Amino acid sequence: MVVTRIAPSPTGDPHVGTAYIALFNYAWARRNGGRFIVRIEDTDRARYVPGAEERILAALKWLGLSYDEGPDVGGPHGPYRQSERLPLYQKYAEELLKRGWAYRAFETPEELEQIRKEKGGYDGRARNIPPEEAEERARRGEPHVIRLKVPRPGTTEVKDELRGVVVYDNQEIPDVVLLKSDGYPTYHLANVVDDHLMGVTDVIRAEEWLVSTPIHVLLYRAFGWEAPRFYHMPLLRNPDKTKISKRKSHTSLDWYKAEGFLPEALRNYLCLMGFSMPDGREIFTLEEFIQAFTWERVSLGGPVFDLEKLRWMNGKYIREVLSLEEVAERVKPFLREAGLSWESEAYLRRAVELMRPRFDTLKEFPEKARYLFTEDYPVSEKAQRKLEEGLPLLKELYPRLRAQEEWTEAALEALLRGFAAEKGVKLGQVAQPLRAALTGSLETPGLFEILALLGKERALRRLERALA
Ligand SMILES: Nc1ncnc2c1ncn2[C@@H]1O[C@H](COP(=O)(O)OP(=O)(O)OP(=O)(O)O)[C@@H](O)[C@H]1O
Ligand SMILES: N[C@@H](CCC(=O)O)C(=O)O
Ligand SMILES: [Mg+2]
Repeated sequence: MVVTRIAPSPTGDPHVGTAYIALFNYAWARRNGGRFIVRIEDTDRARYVPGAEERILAALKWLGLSYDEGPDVGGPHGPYRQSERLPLYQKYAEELLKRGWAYRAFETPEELEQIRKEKGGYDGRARNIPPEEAEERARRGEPHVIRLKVPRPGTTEVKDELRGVVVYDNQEIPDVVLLKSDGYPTYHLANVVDDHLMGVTDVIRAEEWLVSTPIHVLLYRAFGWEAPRFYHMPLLRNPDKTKISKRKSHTSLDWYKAEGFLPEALRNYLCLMGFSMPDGREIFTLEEFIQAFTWERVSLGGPVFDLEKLRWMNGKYIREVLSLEEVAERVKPFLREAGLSWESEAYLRRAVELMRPRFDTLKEFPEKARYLFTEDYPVSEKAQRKLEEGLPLLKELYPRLRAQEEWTEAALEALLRGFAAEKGVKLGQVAQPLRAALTGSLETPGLFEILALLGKERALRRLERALA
């Protein structure tokens, strides 16, 4: 049975990289009728932010993913937070000492810097301290760390299921710290101990972890454990091919959610980052992704995460995937956040229908259609000048509009058409100023559709205000 996992180290915001990796772990598990678990690697007591773990779990669920074991759902091999299993790492570190696969090192930071400048890294000199002396110094409270005792000289072979076998000269592998001086584990020790105890059979993670694998293979060998299958996914890249980073761009899943990106669209886009459908389709469901999933179609090149492409897909979901009713429901939270209400469901549905071809994110709806839900809408600098330019035309138009009994799109259109001819100007010279007066914008949907949507009286009210 296949068992995959995600092992996020929460820091602040839920990272899009976590969603990307989670997506493929979830797919590989489901495709094989296996299990997908969540382990929180929260031992970094400097980067701990209350609520960060919860935000990650919520984002995974928001994206439509689900997991089988974890901090909140529980499971047969918990605890699922590394902060709750600190004693395990220490006992396993002690086991390595007993096996001769690890040793205590007492160098101060000043000493390590000197050694690094002389040898290019730590040279394992502490391996020459008599074991019994190292234990006594430890018993006496001397500060130290426990390092992996890499076989010197030697070689370590590592197999990545997508890239193949890599033969490392052990001289490329340092005697990495496994247990820190404060008793906390390093990533290498905790990751191997927990993947083993949780029964992980398939490790799928970002390629930046690839070079850490030989260390993990040595640890599995040291404990006498069977190593799982390793799959390293390409890192998400910026247009310039550099690695996407939270310090350089928007990687927060909460930002995407707040910006009005649909979970189904973001999920669909992440699928396209490390995979392509046989037929080439770009729009598909999570179920279809799983059914068609195969490592044979996972590219190893750097996938470019293009925000503009994401917005395009989001827009395609808004007008071609979801129903009008679904969109109207989803824009509600954004309307309320913008301090806007809607007279009725029928009205809202109509507003969404008119704006649907004009917004790519749910957040843009309240921003571009504010004038449809409140009289307190902003008037752009460009719209104001256009209104001013056509004010005299509108003033002469006001009377005709007030007398207009048939307040429909076709009727109003005919009225402006005749008026424009009467004044010797093109229809647009009258339409633009009117649009500005009724919406405070020059970029809106059908002027005539907007003219009649609000009703005659309310429309005249705004024209009056612009003429006041
Ligand atoms: N470009 C990327 N593609 C895929 N996964 C990534 C990428 N960057 C980070 N990750 C993954 O996202 C998670 C969070 O990593 P991290 O908090 O270091 O964010 P970061 O963007 O790498 O920030 P930093 O530049 O400081 O390293 C980790 O699981 C990491 O492997
Ligand atoms: N906690 C590590 C886990 C890496 C792994 O998949 O082994 C990270 O932040 O992704
Ligand atoms: Mg990073």
